[PDB]
Amino acid sequence: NTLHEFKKSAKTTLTKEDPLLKIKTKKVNSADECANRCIRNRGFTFTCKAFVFDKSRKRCYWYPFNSMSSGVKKGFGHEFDLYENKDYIR
Repeated sequence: NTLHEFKKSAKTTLTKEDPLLKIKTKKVNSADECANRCIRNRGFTFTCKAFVFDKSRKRCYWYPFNSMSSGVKKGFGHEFDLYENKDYIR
């Protein structure tokens, strides 16, 4: 594949307290499709820095931030895998 453009952290989620932030999410078949959409910024208005793939519900979340962003917290979630675009990891 090409998911090799992301740093994977299993059983992890990203949280950021902010009522004025709607997180893009859709049902998908695999993390791979989520990855392609993120690197290409497919139908986003923002720049995707990371995405979480929900293995249980088969869906992903695309974020305009990653774990090193200000105010973003890394959390534990058994069915969630966090993927961070290496271009934004310093």
